Amino acid sequence: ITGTSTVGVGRGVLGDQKNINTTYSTYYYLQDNTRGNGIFTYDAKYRTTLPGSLWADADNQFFASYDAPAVDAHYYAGVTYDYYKNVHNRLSYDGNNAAIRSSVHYSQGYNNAFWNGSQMVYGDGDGQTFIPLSGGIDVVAHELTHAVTDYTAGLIYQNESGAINEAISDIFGTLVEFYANKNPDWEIGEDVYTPGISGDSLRSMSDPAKYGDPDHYSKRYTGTQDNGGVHINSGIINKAAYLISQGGTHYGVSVVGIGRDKLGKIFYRALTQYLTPTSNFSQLRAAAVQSATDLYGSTSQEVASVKQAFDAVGVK
Ligand SMILES: [Ca+2]
Ligand SMILES: [Ca+2]
Ligand SMILES: [Ca+2]
Ligand SMILES: [Ca+2]
Ligand SMILES: [Zn+2]
Repeated sequence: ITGTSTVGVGRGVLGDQKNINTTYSTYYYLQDNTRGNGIFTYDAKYRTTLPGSLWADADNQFFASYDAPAVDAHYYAGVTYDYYKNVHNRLSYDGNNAAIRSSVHYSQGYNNAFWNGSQMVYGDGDGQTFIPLSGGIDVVAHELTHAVTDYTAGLIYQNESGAINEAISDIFGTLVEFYANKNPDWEIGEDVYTPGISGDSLRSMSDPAKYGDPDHYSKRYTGTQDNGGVHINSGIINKAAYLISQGGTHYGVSVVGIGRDKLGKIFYRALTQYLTPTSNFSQLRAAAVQSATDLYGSTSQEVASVKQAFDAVGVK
């Protein structure tokens, strides 16, 4: 909407206070004009018709319980935009500052979040498996990264290409979580998953097997559930990414870590310059090796560590 840029204040899902960029025109809207062609947050009002209505508020204060998922979807979309722009010189998900749209309060008891081809969508959870999912910065960045993937490599959402797609979203979700630097970890969704259980998460990148996901290609899922295991086999690539960054010895294979920033550079370049819609795990390894070669040189530690990490997870 046309209006003037304003700054509201509110509380997110976890009770933390934050400022949010809004727009004033009769109401204060969750419309951040400071980033690209805007970040827009919508109320789906417990229904499944999207996007719903652009979030309107009478006083620019967002402290009601109903406001909390909107505050966090809006704010964390901004952090994710800043990560891609400042770290990778990428302007929004399409590279051309496309408007970023999110809807919260999607459906009833909805234990998921997704990119629908055009926008992000967040359930509130059922209060048992999840609380409102936009409370996780890694979740928000995971969702926006699906849009980045779709505009770039275009990885088809099934089997190995789909597990790469998933891992890319978990990798960049985690790197955004580290960028914001509030309780960062290599776990996925811990801030919104299972409020009655402390210390767990939806997935682990450092130890995928803790939540039943494979950490080696010889343990990959080969069935048809979950689009051929896209949220399961992502553990193999997540583990490789974790090893590239942090190092370790895994199934007897030692990996020298090179740190998160170089991980992000290597995987961003692989995603945007080398991967294709049908890339498989072996082709991701080749893309990562080539990306590290471009960035750091064929004889570099970075290239050697990429190879060690993929060896450690059984991907040749
Ligand atoms: Ca208000
Ligand atoms: Ca965390
Ligand atoms: Ca996390
Ligand atoms: Ca929990
Ligand atoms: Zn996903």
